[PDB]
Amino acid sequence: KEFQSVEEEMQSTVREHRDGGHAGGIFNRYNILKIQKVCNKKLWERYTHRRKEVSEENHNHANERMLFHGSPFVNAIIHKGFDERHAIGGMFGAGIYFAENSSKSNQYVYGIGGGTGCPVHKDRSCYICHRQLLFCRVTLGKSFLQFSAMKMAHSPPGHHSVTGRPSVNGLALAEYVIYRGEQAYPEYLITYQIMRP
Ligand SMILES: NC(=O)c1cccc2ncc(-c3ccc(Cl)cc3)nc12
Ligand SMILES: [Zn+2]
Repeated sequence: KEFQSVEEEMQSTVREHRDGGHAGGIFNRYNILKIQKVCNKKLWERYTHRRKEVSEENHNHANERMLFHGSPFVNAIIHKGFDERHAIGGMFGAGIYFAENSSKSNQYVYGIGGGTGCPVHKDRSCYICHRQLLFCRVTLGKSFLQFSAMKMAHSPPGHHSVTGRPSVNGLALAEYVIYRGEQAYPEYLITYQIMRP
């Protein structure tokens, strides 16, 4: 039920991508293989301690959202947490990026722009190799709304995150950026394949 809800979010938020599948592959849906709840007490507490601090700075409201994250480093993330020291060249600078559309995070699973794809077949559209996405609790707090590229090193003054909003000459889909790794928790590890349309 918790997992059916995660599967529903994963499938229903897929969009057709402007790059025609170059980065993440060609698909309309996934084959969801496994959904695992990550239980890392030390990381959870690091997350909730910061969430409380952010809520206190944002009119008693954490502005928490469940968002996707794609990375070749899912294993390190679930053990050590998100780490801004790994994050300036990105559209919103040196942040940790999240999507509300699973297929946008799927474009980052094998690297920026999909890298060279899966390690076995070197295919960004591999229907064989199993992929992993994270479905994360993300504390946005007071989120700075931005439409165009703004290369920042940290959250804007008085803010806790950046929300990249869609615009005609800019973003096709939203994205959410934090500048402190403790503002996200890798709640669910989703193992899946993209499916041939
Ligand atoms: N990861 C996501 O799910 C993700 C979702 C949404 C937008 C992103 N934009 C940039 C990057 C990004 C990935 C790696 C590096 Cl090194 C820098 C930025 N990731 C993104
Ligand atoms: Zn493959």
